Order: sequence, then structure tokens, then C-alpha cells
Amino acid sequence: ENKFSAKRLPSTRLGTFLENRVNDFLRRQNHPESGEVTVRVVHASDKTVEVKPGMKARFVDSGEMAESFPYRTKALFAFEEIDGVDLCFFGMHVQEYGSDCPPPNQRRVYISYLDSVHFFRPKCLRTAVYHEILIGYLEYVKKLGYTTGHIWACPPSEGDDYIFHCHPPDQKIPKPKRLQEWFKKMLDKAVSERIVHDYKDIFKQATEDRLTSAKELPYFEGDFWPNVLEESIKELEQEDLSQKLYATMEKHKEVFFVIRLIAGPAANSLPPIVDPDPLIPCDLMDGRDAFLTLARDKHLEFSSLRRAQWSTMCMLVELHTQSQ
Ligand SMILES: O=C(Nc1ccc2[nH]ncc2n1)[C@H]1CCCN1C(=O)C1(c2ccc(Cl)cc2)CCCC1
Repeated sequence: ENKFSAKRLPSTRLGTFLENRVNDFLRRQNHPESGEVTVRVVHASDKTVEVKPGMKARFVDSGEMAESFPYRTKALFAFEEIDGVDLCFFGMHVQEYGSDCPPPNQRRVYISYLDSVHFFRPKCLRTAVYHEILIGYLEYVKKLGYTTGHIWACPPSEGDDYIFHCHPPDQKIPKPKRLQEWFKKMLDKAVSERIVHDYKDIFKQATEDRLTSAKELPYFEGDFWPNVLEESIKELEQEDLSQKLYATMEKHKEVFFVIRLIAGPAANSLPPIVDPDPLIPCDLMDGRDAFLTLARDKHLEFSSLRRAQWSTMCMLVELHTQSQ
């Protein structure tokens, strides 16, 4: 028995939900080479995103658009048991803008960052397991009353680690098209299960929505669009803001997914969003810097199966001894 295992991490309703979904899938496949997956929310805290000077001037100060949007941020990780030792192979960071959030951020979630380490066993279920987690998250927030999800299909630069320090040298970074097709395959799956109603690139979605002002575009921490509007307001300063937006959306439409989970009249009468889970203050999983620093300091790589398993044990040790 191992008092610092992933299974013994404090459970959450979300974590349970997700891992039950994955293990159900795994049991159905009945593959002799696979192991039990464990999913753990390891951080959850409330924050707000502050509207930046340019946009504040044109829209906030004149009472058209709230100064700040609050959201709950969360970090979660998934683990496979491979002959009795844990392996961390997947991490996700989300932003959840609840029902008492001012529009246009209301009832939306944003996937900040996705990362993995390609050591899941067997190789031929890795993509499927990533899909079951991602679809599982969508199913859950929908259940609770979030209407729309958002993804930015941004492949990193060579050497830029998103969550896991030092990737294997032979884990290819996907080209943008490949990453976009991969997300489409995942969302298609969720449409068949009637989880997602539909999904569209950001340009087509803003068109259908008859969006006319930049204040109507959701404002997410760390996202492309806040900074695009800023550079866009400096470019009008140096000489319409809506025409600039719609063009930047067109050029880059294929990278920005808008996923609709509840549409039509069903979205207009929803009860408030209440999170059955408590906050989880954990400085190590507060954004992606604290975990990446810890890995540099302790020379924890994630570049081979046995290295990543060693690194998993350390992260689990930290994680338990800070939750204690
Ligand atoms: O590649 C990644 N991260 C890496 C990989 C190798 C690396 N070398 N150096 C840095 C680096 N980062 C991250 C960043 C974007 C998507 N990632 C994924 O993991 C996921 C993915 C991987 C391949 C495909 Cl086709 C589609 C999706 C797997 C889990 C969910 C998304």
C-alpha cells in the first residue's frame, strides 16, 4: 500500500465523474495491456479577468461593459496504473465563468491549456482516452448549466512545455491542421452522444450571432482576443473596430472553436450554476508556472516512461504534503 498514490488523492465530484467515464470505456474495450485511470482535480480557486486599458476606454468607462469578469479556474490531471506504479499522462487547465458572471462571458468555459505525455498503455487507446476525458468534461459542465465551451487549437513552439517539463524528444508536436482535425474528431464524437449541439469556427459563430460590437466577444484570461483588440485599438489610434475584428477572425477562424452545449430557448431559463465541489487552494497547481518551476528545480523530466513515473511520484508527494 502506498500512502502517496494518485488514488488516495482527495476526490472531487468532477474527478470521479471523469474517471468513471474513462474506466467504463476501458472495461468495455477489455484490453489486457491497460490499467486503471485516476482523475483528480488538484486546484480550484476563484479569480477575475481585468479588461485592459484600450478596451476599458472604449467600452468599460462608458458603462457598456463590466470592468471585470469572475471565473473559477481549475487544474486536473489523469493517471494510469502501469504494473503498480502511477503515471501522469494528461493535464488540463480550465476557466469557468459562472451564471453570476456579467455577459458576454456568462455560462462559458475556456480550456486554457492542454498537455500530455505520450506513455499511455496501450498506444492504440491513447487518443480515445484523451477523448473520453475531454468529452466527459463537456458532459459535466453542460449538466450543471454552462451553455458554451471554447478551445484555442494552439500547438506550442519547439521547447515550450505547456504543463509537463521536458517532453520526450520523440513526441511530435502536431501541426495546426492535425490538431484541428483531432479536435473535430473529438467534437464529432460528442455530437453523436448528443452532448454537443454543434460547433463552428469563431468567425462563422460570430456571424450567426449577428455580433456587431467587440464588447459582445467573450473576454478570457490569457486568450488571443483581448490582446488582439488592444493592438487593434492602437492601430485605430495611429490613424471600424468591428471590421478589424471580423477580419482577424476570418484569417484565423480555423484555430478557434466555439462549442455550443445548450442552444435555443433551453438556454434562456436556466437555474443558477452551483459547483458541488469546494475550492481547492493549491499553490503548486495555481497556473502552470509553479509546477514547471518545481520540475526544473528537482530535475524532474517527463521525457521517458521511467523518468515520467519518477516525476509522477514526486508530484504526488508534493501534492499530498501540501494538501496536508
Ligand atoms: O502536443 C502537446 N504537447 C507537446 C507534445 C510534444 C512536445 N515537445 N516539446 C513540447 C511538447 N508539447 C499538447 C499541445 C497541443 C495539444 N497537446 C496534447 O498533448 C494533446 C494532443 C497531442 C497531439 C495531437 Cl495530434 C492532438 C492533441 C494530447 C492531449 C490533449 C491534446
